[PDB]
Amino acid sequence: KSPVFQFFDWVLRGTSQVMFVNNPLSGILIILGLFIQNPWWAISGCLGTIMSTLTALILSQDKSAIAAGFHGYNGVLVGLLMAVFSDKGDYYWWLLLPVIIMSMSCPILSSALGTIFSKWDLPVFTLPFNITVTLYLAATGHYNLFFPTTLLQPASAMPNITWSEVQVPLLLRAIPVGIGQVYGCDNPWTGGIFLIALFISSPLICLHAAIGSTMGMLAALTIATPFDSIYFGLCGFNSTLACIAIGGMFYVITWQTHLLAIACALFAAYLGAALANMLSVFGLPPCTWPFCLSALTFLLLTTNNPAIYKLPLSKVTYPEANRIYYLSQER
Amino acid sequence: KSPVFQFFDWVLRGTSQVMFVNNPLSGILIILGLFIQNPWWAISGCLGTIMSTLTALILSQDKSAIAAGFHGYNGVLVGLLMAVFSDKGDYYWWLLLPVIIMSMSCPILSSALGTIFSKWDLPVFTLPFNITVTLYLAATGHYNLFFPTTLLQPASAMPNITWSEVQVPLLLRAIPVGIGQVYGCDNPWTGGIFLIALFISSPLICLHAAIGSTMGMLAALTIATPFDSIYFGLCGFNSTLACIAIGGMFYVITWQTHLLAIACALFAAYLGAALANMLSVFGLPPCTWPFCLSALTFLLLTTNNPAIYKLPLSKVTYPEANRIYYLSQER
Amino acid sequence: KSPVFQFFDWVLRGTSQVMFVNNPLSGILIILGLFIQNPWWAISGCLGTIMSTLTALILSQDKSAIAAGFHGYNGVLVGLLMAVFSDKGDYYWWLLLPVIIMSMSCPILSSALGTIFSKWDLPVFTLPFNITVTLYLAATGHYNLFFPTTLLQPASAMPNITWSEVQVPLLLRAIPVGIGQVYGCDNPWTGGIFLIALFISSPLICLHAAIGSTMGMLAALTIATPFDSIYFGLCGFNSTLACIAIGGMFYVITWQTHLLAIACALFAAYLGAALANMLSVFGLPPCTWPFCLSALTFLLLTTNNPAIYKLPLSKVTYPEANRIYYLSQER
Ligand SMILES: COc1cccc(/C=C2/SC(=N)NC2=O)c1OC
Ligand SMILES: COc1cccc(/C=C2/SC(=N)NC2=O)c1OC
Ligand SMILES: COc1cccc(/C=C2/SC(=N)NC2=O)c1OC
Ligand SMILES: COc1cccc(/C=C2/SC(=N)NC2=O)c1OC
Ligand SMILES: COc1cccc(/C=C2/SC(=N)NC2=O)c1OC
Ligand SMILES: COc1cccc(/C=C2/SC(=N)NC2=O)c1OC
Repeated sequence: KSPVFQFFDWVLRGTSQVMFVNNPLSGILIILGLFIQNPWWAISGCLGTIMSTLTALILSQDKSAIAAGFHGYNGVLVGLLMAVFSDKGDYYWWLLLPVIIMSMSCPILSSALGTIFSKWDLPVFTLPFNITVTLYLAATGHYNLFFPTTLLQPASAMPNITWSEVQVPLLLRAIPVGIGQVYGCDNPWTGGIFLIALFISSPLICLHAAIGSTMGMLAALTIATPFDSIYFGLCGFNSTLACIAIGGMFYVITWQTHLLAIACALFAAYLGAALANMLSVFGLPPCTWPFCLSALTFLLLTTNNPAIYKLPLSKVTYPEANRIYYLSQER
Repeated sequence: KSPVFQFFDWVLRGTSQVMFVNNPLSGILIILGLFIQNPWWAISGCLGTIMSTLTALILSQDKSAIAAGFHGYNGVLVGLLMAVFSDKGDYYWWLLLPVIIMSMSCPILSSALGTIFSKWDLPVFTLPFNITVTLYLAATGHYNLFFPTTLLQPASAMPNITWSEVQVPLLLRAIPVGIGQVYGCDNPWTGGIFLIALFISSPLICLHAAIGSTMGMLAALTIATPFDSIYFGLCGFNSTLACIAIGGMFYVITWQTHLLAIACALFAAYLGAALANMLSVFGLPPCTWPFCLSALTFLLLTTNNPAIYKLPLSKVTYPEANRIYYLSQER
Repeated sequence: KSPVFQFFDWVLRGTSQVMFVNNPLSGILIILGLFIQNPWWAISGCLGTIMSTLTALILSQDKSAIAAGFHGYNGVLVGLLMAVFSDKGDYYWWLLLPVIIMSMSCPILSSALGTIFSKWDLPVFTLPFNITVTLYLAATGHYNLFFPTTLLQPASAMPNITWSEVQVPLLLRAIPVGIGQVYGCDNPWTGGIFLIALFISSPLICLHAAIGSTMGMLAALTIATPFDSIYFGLCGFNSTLACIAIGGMFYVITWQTHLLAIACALFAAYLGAALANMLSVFGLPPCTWPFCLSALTFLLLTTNNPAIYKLPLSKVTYPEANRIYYLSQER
């Protein structure tokens, strides 16, 4: 095996580890979906992942958690969110420069947070992306002269929501859109590609992703969010990530854990609305902060009943194998 | 004993554990005070506590720390602050719905923060309420269409404070008002009810509450806060909570700890002014964040002199019994 | 030795420990530089340090880490930043009052954060100053009536940067200015005094300070910061502090650690721009938050290669002695 082939296998695993799925075929499907959405964003995300995992190599990280894509998944998101929020337009080639620098900052953060979380056997999640992208989008802002960003400002008037005009078909379509919005992509076709890409590896992740996107869609219909965000998918990427993380991966899948995951989707969606109203004061977007906060507060949660079992971090692979491992360890 | 009677004993203990006091008679007195202030807020707070402790049951928490009200005290505050900040008015029955949902989110947080703080033998304090109420009041905001909230905006002009017009009698009355404002209630009569309710169980908690409210009242007269907030009690609920927590409960009461508690009241009041000027940018209120921050930074504080002694968390009950325990353990 | 002489030796060590340098001669040189800049700020800073270390005495802290100035360095910064941001002008004597109170709050915080960081063998850094000065500048604000502060507001229009008019000599002079801006002083002469004061004790700290100030100067020329801040030194005090902390002090100096320090200067400068655009919403300045955050995330960072070695906290003195200790321990 040529080492360059091994490295590209690593980057493909990284580009799908965002969905907690470690499978290069799902990675290539997700890359295809990104290119379907907008080739510029796909190029930016691939550059972000390449530089992130390369920096992980240079810093001489643990070689075990790079063949799992553990250091690339924070790069694809940095690239995609850097290039979806740039006001200069498409193929503004200069944007590739900070996308490099910030991509070199994901392993560092991913290391540091790890040492903070090691005391509680808790995963670093998508916090490294949040810190880096918040750093960039606040460092530059909308009025910057080299890398301006799209303007986000707090609501200043009561939204005009008419429940006569709700389109249920579009509202339903908010499920695959919510799945795809994790990567920044809103096209329903890329959402379908993502759902298929998850379903190839493990059905439970796909099921919990669909349930999470739906659950967030519903949670933002209770606090009367404007319908444009519902159709566009902005209210269903924190929810889906939280649902996947809590449902069957970090907890052995069980009906108790299933209800816990749905509750986590609720908490994550409401926290997403909160942080979106708060972080829009600075002009920042809610870039996968709510998922991180809700998943952390749902994994640190302590219970008595034996059904709610938190797998040791090393053992995690995917929900089916997690359940198989737990059943084996019971014997 | 009928189990329903036991559960209502639990909820009464929870409705008074806000004042660090574990006594069902004080709970019933505080409930009476709430109903004296505004029956709508009392109903909302009782619903919040009921659902919070019920969720603690469902999550199968430690049955020991529910007969102490440990999971209800974060529900009464959520209900009261949800229903004091609702712009729709009194008896807007729909408000009971989110008050349920958020009340089901207090045990979860109270568990999670516990696992974060267990490494330092530090109590979770009122942080669960802060997170939940901040989440709600930022998720909805003042312009929301289903559950609007009262508008809070940063100061935009120099306040007009005339020291000729200070009314000392009202200013003095800011002490019981400051005691009552912990629950959101500002009527002086409910403040008196609260002071009596504390004094029934343990005099030291009442004394430190009065001292803390006074100390915050004074601390906000040094930075020239507008007098309306002073009379209304907004500058004396963080201070009183901090003074109670540091004075005789988590530290064995001693004159050294007494000065430490007064200093903590000072730090908490100034931090309250700071967070109120900062958190008002988003439209959020300073909902018992300053007390939490100051009490944490005063309990993590490390000293050499043997007088400043931090009780192990399990042993805490109330200041007099704390002192008795320390004297016994000295022998 | 008269005890008052010992105490003034302590305060002189504290006034230079800001630059991670423990040498009373450097302390007296830095005091001289402060008096060269503006005598009012020097008086305020000396009062801050005196009261901070005095409070550390009263709280009966560890007598070992007061002859190193460990409790005074958070007081000089509180005084200097309190008195550089006061809108009332120079020799507004009333300002000395809160400068006392807040100076009595630095040991407390410095203790508390220590107990938080002890689990990770990480230094408390300049976080105590940040918390206290942010608390003050948000508690009072620009519209306060007793202690108003200078107005800081977010950018509302695209800056007009012309690269024809860049003055390279001034731009180069931004290096000593960046060194001096740690203490709030911008005069190039006080920057030179500071560079000399560092170079007296250990050349590596001076070298890393110059490199850090330069590296931040460059990092803020990439995101197109207005040139006034570049000349004035606002973009080079987080960078220099981070470079000193990571370069040779907390890591045994090596070329690997040198590149790590330069990368930390980059991350700290970009984070400084970010926090300055964010914290200016409240009206707060970026008071040595970026350095703290970047240095923490660069010390918690975990590597495999043996060159990147993190000294146990107790052993740290200065980079040359650190390297000598590491070489001795290798044998
Ligand atoms: C063997 O190490 C591991 C195996 C599997 C998942 C994780 C944690 C996360 S969290 C996230 N958003 N992506 C991941 O990979 C992990 O790190 C502890
Ligand atoms: C104008 O509104 C927007 C435009 C574009 C992205 C977002 C939010 C996110 S966050 C994330 N991880 N992916 C997205 O698309 C948004 O919501 C603020
Ligand atoms: C036996 O367990 C306990 C007994 C007593 C007080 C506490 C802590 C707190 S903090 C607060 N605001 N309310 C409480 O009850 C506790 O939890 C550790
Ligand atoms: C318009 O000003 C206000 C109106 C109502 C409540 C508050 C603050 C609090 S915080 C708390 N735990 N109880 C209260 O009453 C306030 O201050 C911002
Ligand atoms: C022996 O104890 C020590 C000796 C030397 C440096 C430190 C840490 C810091 S961090 C900072 N900004 N100033 C300091 O002194 C320390 O505390 C752990
Ligand atoms: C109007 O702009 C400013 C005026 C004055 C100080 C600063 C920032 C800092 S932060 C620090 N530790 N020393 C300084 O000088 C600033 O930048 C916001």
